Amino acid sequence: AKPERGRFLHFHSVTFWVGNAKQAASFYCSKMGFEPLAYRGLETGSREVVSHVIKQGKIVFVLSSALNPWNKEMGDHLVKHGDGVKDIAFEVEDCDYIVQKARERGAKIMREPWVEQDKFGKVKFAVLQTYGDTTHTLVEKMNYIGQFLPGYEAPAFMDPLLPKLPKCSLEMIDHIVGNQPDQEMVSASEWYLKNLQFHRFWSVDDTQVHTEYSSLRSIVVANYEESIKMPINEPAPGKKKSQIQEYVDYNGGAGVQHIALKTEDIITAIRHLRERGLEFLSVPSTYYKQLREKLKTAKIKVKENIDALEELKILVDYDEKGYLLQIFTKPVQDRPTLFLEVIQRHNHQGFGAGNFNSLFKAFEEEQNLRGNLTNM
Ligand SMILES: [Co+2]
Repeated sequence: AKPERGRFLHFHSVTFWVGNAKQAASFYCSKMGFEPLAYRGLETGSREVVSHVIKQGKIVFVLSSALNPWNKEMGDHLVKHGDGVKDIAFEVEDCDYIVQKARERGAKIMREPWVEQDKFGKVKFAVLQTYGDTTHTLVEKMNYIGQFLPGYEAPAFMDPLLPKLPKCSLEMIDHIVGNQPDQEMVSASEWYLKNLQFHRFWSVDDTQVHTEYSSLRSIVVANYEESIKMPINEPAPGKKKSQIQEYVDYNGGAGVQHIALKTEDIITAIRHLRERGLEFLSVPSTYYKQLREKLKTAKIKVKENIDALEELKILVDYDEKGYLLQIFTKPVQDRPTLFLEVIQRHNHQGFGAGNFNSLFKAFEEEQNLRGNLTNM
């Protein structure tokens, strides 16, 4: 059923709470092909919080830290989670309706709709509490023509190394995954259905995604127009500990496990990301032998050179109409929590259990190296 009013247009931005915003922004710019977009801090009159905002295509990351000793909210979050996603922002139409509807359905409103303004126009915001300590910020632009948002100025520094690095060709945020503790997948996903009038887009249980040792369950929620997709995972039974449970152990609770970034040229993207020193998960040579064999009878034709995919360790999955190319980075911090994915879609707007399985297996290999694939 189509929601009466309101519309979630798309992912607006992801906000990270990190120990060192300056160095985090440098990491994402140099290693992942982002560029400075905006800044707030002591020099712009923001005296409690510093934010470095960076962008690639439509992808916008906000890296924020506390400026003062003993910041309780940001300090606690940092100690509990380490560097990680705090907020997922959605650009919306009719923020007021969305908030009112969410409130009536029982969502916790961390911040009532307020409006900010600069010379480029007005923006209305609201903040809702989702799983764990993660929030959603709703962004409604009211004839706003700025490059980002009110309260942020031009970048503090334009790193002269950046233009000398190869372009990574990342275009937009494709989906964002939230890991939940044991038995909280349903309640976490229902939150979207009930409060935001999302619907169930896809799901897998532990009989569809598992290795010889561990498994998960997942439900993907999506907005009506399906421009926003968010897999919600929980651990599931196995001889050994699910990687979802490893996440929860190290995150101290529910939170965002990965952000997938879409590209229209994944060969170029991964080659350039590797040249910049980004690390990715690995896949055995046998996978590509089996892949070539399977493609002989497939209804689709993969256009990327398989040798290149194999070289770059890109995973392939397909249905009868199209295919998906996906790859995970290693975690972007030392705790095995947050990582990133690069995805290219070819006439395929969903997810594939094939890739979900291979990715799950590729990640479980690293969980084992961390000594956390332990018997249950
Ligand atoms: Co993903």
